[PDB]
Amino acid sequence: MLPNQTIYINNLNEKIKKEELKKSLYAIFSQFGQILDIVALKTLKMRGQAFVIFKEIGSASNALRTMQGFPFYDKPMQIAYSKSDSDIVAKI
Repeated sequence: MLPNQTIYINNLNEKIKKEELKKSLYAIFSQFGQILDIVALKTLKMRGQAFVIFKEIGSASNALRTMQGFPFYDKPMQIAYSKSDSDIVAKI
């Protein structure tokens, strides 16, 4: 799976309000480089999931390799590169 600028995260703690979850994701991912956006909706389709869109592909790679399994709100994050441009959109 080729690297791309967006990482897809699941196994996120669903008890956390989305505004807070997004701020906390920025807190931990901003070290990897400039973040263009973080998406985490309170829809059934997006339960436990988020996308972090980095400016640079290399930042997404370093984020993925460093934070894989990191216990965030006491739950290990599962991180993958996004599979395609149509992916976020499908999740809305």
